Amino acid sequence: VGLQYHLQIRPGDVGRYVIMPGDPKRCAKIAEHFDNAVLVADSREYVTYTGTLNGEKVSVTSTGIGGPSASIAMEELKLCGADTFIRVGTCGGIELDVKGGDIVIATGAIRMEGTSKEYAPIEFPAVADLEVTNALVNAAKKLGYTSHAGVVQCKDAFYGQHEPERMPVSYELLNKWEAWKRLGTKASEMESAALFVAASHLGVRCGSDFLVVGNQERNALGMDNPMAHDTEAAIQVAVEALRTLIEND
Amino acid sequence: VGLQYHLQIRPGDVGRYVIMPGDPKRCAKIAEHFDNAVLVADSREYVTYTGTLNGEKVSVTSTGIGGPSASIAMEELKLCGADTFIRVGTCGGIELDVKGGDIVIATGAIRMEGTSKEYAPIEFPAVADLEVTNALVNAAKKLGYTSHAGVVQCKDAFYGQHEPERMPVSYELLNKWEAWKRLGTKASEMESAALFVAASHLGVRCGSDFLVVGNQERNALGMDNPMAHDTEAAIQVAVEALRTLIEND
Amino acid sequence: YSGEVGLQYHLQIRPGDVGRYVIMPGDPKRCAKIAEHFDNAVLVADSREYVTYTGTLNGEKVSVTSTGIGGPSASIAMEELKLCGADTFIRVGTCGGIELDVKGGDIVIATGAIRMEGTSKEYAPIEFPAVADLEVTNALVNAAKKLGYTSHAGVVQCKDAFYGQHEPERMPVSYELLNKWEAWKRLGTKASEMESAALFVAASHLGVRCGSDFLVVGNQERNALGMDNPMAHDTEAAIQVAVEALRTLIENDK
Amino acid sequence: VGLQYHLQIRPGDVGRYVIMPGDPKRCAKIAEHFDNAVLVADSREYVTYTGTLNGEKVSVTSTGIGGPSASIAMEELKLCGADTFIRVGTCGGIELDVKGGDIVIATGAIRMEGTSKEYAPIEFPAVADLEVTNALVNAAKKLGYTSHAGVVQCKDAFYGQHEPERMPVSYELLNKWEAWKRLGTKASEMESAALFVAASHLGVRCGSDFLVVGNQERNALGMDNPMAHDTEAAIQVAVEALRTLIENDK
Amino acid sequence: VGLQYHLQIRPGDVGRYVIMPGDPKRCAKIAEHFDNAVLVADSREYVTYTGTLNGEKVSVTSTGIGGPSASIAMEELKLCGADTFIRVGTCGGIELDVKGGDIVIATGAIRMEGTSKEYAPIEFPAVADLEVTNALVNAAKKLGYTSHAGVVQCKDAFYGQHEPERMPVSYELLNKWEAWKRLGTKASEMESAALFVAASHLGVRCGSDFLVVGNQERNALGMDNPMAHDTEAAIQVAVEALRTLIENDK
Amino acid sequence: EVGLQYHLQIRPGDVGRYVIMPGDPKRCAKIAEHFDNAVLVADSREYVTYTGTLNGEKVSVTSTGIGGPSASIAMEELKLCGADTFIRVGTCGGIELDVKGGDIVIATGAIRMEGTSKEYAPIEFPAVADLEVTNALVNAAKKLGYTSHAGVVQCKDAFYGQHEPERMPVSYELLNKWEAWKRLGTKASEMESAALFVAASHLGVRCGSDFLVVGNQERNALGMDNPMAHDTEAAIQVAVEALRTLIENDK
Ligand SMILES: O=P(O)(O)O[C@H]1O[C@H](CO)[C@@H](O)[C@H]1O
Ligand SMILES: O=P(O)(O)O[C@H]1O[C@H](CO)[C@@H](O)[C@H]1O
Ligand SMILES: O=P(O)(O)O[C@H]1O[C@H](CO)[C@@H](O)[C@H]1O
Ligand SMILES: O=P(O)(O)O[C@H]1O[C@H](CO)[C@@H](O)[C@H]1O
Ligand SMILES: O=P(O)(O)O[C@H]1O[C@H](CO)[C@@H](O)[C@H]1O
Ligand SMILES: O=P(O)(O)O[C@H]1O[C@H](CO)[C@@H](O)[C@H]1O
Ligand SMILES: O=c1cc[nH]c(=O)[nH]1
Ligand SMILES: O=c1cc[nH]c(=O)[nH]1
Ligand SMILES: O=c1cc[nH]c(=O)[nH]1
Ligand SMILES: O=c1cc[nH]c(=O)[nH]1
Ligand SMILES: O=c1cc[nH]c(=O)[nH]1
Ligand SMILES: O=c1cc[nH]c(=O)[nH]1
Repeated sequence: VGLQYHLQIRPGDVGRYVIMPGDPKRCAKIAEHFDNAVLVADSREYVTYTGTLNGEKVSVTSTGIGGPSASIAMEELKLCGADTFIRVGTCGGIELDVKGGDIVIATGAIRMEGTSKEYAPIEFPAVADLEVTNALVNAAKKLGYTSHAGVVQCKDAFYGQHEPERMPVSYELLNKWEAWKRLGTKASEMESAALFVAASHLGVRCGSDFLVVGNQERNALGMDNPMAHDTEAAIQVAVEALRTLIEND
Repeated sequence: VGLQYHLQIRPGDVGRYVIMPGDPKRCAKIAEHFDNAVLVADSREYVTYTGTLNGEKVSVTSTGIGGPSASIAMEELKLCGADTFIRVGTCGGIELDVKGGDIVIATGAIRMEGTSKEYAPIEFPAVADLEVTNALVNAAKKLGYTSHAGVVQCKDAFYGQHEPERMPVSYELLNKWEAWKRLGTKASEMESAALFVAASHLGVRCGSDFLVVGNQERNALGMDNPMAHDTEAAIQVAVEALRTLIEND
Repeated sequence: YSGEVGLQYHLQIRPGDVGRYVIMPGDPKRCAKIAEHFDNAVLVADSREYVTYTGTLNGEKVSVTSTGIGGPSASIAMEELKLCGADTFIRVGTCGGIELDVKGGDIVIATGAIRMEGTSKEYAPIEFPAVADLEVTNALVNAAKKLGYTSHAGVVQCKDAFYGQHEPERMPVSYELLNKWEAWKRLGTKASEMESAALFVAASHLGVRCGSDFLVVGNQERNALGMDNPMAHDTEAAIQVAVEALRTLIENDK
Repeated sequence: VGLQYHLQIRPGDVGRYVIMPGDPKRCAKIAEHFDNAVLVADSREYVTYTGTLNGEKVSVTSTGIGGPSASIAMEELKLCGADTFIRVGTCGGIELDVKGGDIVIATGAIRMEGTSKEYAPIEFPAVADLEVTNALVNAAKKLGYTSHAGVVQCKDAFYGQHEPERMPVSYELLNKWEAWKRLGTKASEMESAALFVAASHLGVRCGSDFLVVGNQERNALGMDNPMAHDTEAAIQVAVEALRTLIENDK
Repeated sequence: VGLQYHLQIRPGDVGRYVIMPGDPKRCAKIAEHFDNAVLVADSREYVTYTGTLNGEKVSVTSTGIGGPSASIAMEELKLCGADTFIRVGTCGGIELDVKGGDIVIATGAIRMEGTSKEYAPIEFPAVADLEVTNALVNAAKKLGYTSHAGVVQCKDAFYGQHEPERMPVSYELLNKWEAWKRLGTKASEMESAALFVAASHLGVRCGSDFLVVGNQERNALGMDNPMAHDTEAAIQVAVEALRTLIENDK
Repeated sequence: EVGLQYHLQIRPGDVGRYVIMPGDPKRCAKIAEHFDNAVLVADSREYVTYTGTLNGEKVSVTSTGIGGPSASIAMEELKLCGADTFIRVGTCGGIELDVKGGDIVIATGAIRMEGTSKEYAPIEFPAVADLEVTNALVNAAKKLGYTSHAGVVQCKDAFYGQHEPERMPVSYELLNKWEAWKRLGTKASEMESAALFVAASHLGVRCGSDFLVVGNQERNALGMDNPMAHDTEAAIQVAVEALRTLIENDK
């Protein structure tokens, strides 16, 4: 294995454990939670920092928006030695109890996107690794953060989530959205389906937690809908979960 | 709510916790693990016994083979007050490490069947309830049984699994089978996809464990292929998991 | 899996246990009732949801084996019966009327089935029609006429989710179920049941003859319009039609 | 109802019973089997002759190749009063027993085409009317022609049937072809799926019989593969079937 | 390569450039635009005329209605040496600016039909050849005809376009129709999707222009809806485009 | 009214009606050098935006990142801010054997083997490039003297599905479809045009695309000379020249 084309990393540049935010600008924020983390690469939408946690090498690499760029990151990180991943992002609540400021931990994801379909037949479930999921749930409890563990909807079109009525395929998006609501779906985001399915194929462990920035369903009902933007809580949960996974390994 | 057409049960007949084997003949065997279990109903392929565990009312109801009959059981049990379900069945191993005699615990299921598609869009994941899954995993470790926690393939055609080459759609079955193998799938069975998706819709908790009867992949490679038919171990794991869920209620 | 040559894993039958002609109800409890129509029938196997009785009709060996609810269990029955020598099958069940002329008490004979289920898709590409054998269908139609029972020969809708038929509005995929239901109504569909699609398609692949008749238990569409909707539960009439059809097929095969 | 745009026919121009060949040039041939048939219209690929059989008004209208043109014919004939249709065409054998010269009677059809999908969800079976099918089977028996009653494969791409290996989607066509063989499919043609499904929606009776022109599967195995082109036999069976259907309606 | 089964043509009978109308009766009208056109064949719904344009051999062959019959025509013409095709038909407008009498030039087509799916995976775009499309656009401008260059919707069920509400799959047809409207679709017809995709596989150039016969969407909104039937303009544009292509190919 | 865009962090007035869109945010500065007095407008997430002028007209360059999901977001937000003419400038892997490293590919349409476009339009709708933009690109390539190939390009969501399909659980599907693309005259493989073309059809804007061929796996499989390329200057020059004539034609 040599220099990776998209991420510009080589074997030895990253740890076995990696946190993956969508926004490259969030990597520095996350790296602050690691020990002696330095920037290893900044290529395209991929910023990578590597430091340590409990003395073990760990990294944080952005994926950009969408399963296409996210799967490229997992593939190249895996080739360089990574085997445990935790996506840390933002999401829009669906379930009425999921409010801005809360944390969502994905147990699985709705594969309404194309990247996963180029990895596995659609019938295969996008499911998060059990160990990573439990580590996240336990971390949130220990830190005292309100959390929701459940399925999250993934999609390829961000504007299909907030303006489905305008789309040529509005009927499809609207019908499926009601379906997600009737299935107990917690929130909506964009990268977990691709990461979970790719992880199943690559044989690595992957989980995800998110900061709920708001809830459109609560808004439509006129219910109080506080907005949030600071991902610190979600980051703290992911880092504590990593410490747990590292020690258990 | 009154008398259920298919199961012939009514509110009060069953507990909130129900174990669900596929074979009606297995209900009596499972009922022996409960305290003072009595036969409640014997309608069609649905045999139901209700007793107590740790003083809480519990039941066991057969689903028959297939998502169609299994979904009916969950629907009617739910209408009568059931809200926590654990399927206990048999399966065929895929992953080479999954041998006859071992126990498999489904974290999710491949929706290669039609029942779940009449409940949810195919993109939705058939995922087991986190609490039930952890209860099963812990029970298996406590009892010292070799277990495998992962995704199981569900299907509608049993003979499509064992005689794919002869089917008109052999090409599709064989292609998908290789796909399941490359996705770390643990074993193959038939009811979890329907039960998991139906559960997501109904708002109830559902999990599954199975006795591995054999492994066709090991057989195809000329490897050891011990056969097993006694589901006592899978049943013990399910009963202990139920006890845990009852305690943590 | 069965540990013995010829022993069928699920049905627990062996070559010699069943005749070439088999009636297939969904409910295992209905087998005894059907067996009474044969001469000297005896139970040969009772495994899982599969109860099998064998006797004779006009001196020819015949059987009745339950399939349980759904294409998954029904396909297993046909596969294992076929391996034991069966080659002519007639499903006898219950169905819910769709066409407004299909009333409770009437008999429906399936000429084909709507493949809105997954079992048939694991046998054949969805484009292939789930169509009943011509000889069996004609035998059923002629038997109902001879016996004087009002019948309707046409397409039946098959499905995997019973509760999707009666509670579609509640389903996450309600939009799909409701839209397709309107399509079935506009295509002259007679009634709704669950096993014929799987049985007809498997039969086409296995090279055996299969047909189906059903007792109409009611009609939801007539009920929705406020039209008289008499309910029914006794499958005796449907059974009589099936047994008479078997007599016809047995004699014609000679 | 007035003048139909594509067929250029109006109520009264056609009978309740119509035979439908694919080739417009085959209409004159079929018309000879009726009594005092006259040319009614010649529009696009649609030629229509109307005459009588047993004193009842009957017609023959070509459909052209494919479900798109055939469905237009059924829709417009239906609007003008037609309610019983029998397609008479040619087909290529699949089943090894189906040889050139033989007649095939479609009990149903494989919907591997797009026209039917714009009428009904793909799960709906393309199934021929019981009465018409029995009439055809009884006619073939009475006339003494070797016939095969079973499912036929329909398709939209003729060259996908004969040159599948060359197609970009060769893998799909070849795989499905093997599936049709393993399902007992009798032969391959192109219009029945569209006509059967449309008939189910329109509430009319439709059936089909064909002249087997050859069998590629027999040719692939080096078996004797007689070639045929005279649709006379298939036509005689369809006309005899129309005759008994007419008598039964009386 | 010998006699083609369906079109009844053989190498040498047609030029490299072919105009393809849907109606066999329109071939004679189009042939008048060529120099010294001769009737080469009249088989089934396929009428073929061959003459010259600027001294170069060119032909006109009807396709009948639908992708199935049109694909057969392209396949057989191609085997006989044709490599540049221009479909000339009629269409119903969708885009509110597309009025009866106007000319529509297809830059691509919506594959809501089955023929193309037997040639290519549905994801592949039905796109017209750039050179042919530019020749058509420039020709329309030169001749002074109002034209619209864009995507056209293809379908297999003509009656699904005008009577969607009645169809068993009305919900699907209606939803998709609204989608086509929100994607700037110019008009609706039936053969371009099949021809464009088949052309991509066969390695030939294909384009299409149509006479707008009316606009149902304008009518639905109560807007002036002038209707037309004379394809003379659409034919002139295609013939002028052929002259351009012929000269540029030199 | 339209305000600050969440993802791109731009507002009405920040960008011109004409925008060039590379996939790599790092390629924006290089493209901007082709404009007059370009200045950085925003740098948010994978979206870097520069705005300057070309022949007096305001023009911009904004990166899309990899994939239709990020690309569609860029088009949506740029459109809201007033952009109506887009030209993607990227890199691609050749398929047709005549498409080799260094050449320029101009997409006339795209294979929708990705999910973003499906959340915009039914799959039957063609992903087709705007006629004016495509012609402008073709004319520019000829004028500048660069070898170019105008045709259909394959779009996908999984980069590693293109380069190691044999490994994938769905290898059978990827491999079969790849042969189909080869038999349909497909020129090259990339990732964002399908989403951009379809979104443009819906939004009512003009979109085209040109790419630098960086390699050709099919040529390599046959042992043919397979030179690698990475300098996008040529593809950029063609896009800028196309923008220039499009601007002139609109005036
Ligand atoms: O904030 P990140 O980590 O990018 O995640 C969320 O943000 C983007 C949508 O704004 C998508 O990536 C979504 O999943
Ligand atoms: O033994 P059970 O519980 O029936 O489970 C397995 O057994 C049957 C297949 O033999 C299917 O039900 C499968 O899921
Ligand atoms: O009464 P049977 O024979 O079971 O048939 C009908 O009854 C069941 C539904 O209640 C399904 O099997 C349906 O097809
Ligand atoms: O000869 P006809 O009646 O046209 O039928 C067959 O002939 C054509 C194919 O050559 C298709 O129409 C096919 O169904
Ligand atoms: O007039 P033509 O060329 O046949 O084209 C149109 O006419 C027919 C529909 O009336 C279809 O072929 C449609 O595409
Ligand atoms: O180099 P860009 O412009 O990103 O384009 C190509 O590069 C990436 C793949 O390496 C994808 O974006 C593909 O479309
Ligand atoms: O609503 C939201 C919020 C964050 N990310 C999303 O994808 N959707
Ligand atoms: O192989 C097997 C064994 C048990 N149950 C199944 O469904 N498959
Ligand atoms: O309504 C009914 C009645 C019997 N069986 C069914 O499947 N549905
Ligand atoms: O092989 C054949 C012969 C006639 N018609 C067809 O469609 N196929
Ligand atoms: O509306 C129309 C007019 C002509 N051709 C069509 O296909 N549709
Ligand atoms: O092979 C390649 C090269 C560049 N971009 C792609 O998407 N694929």
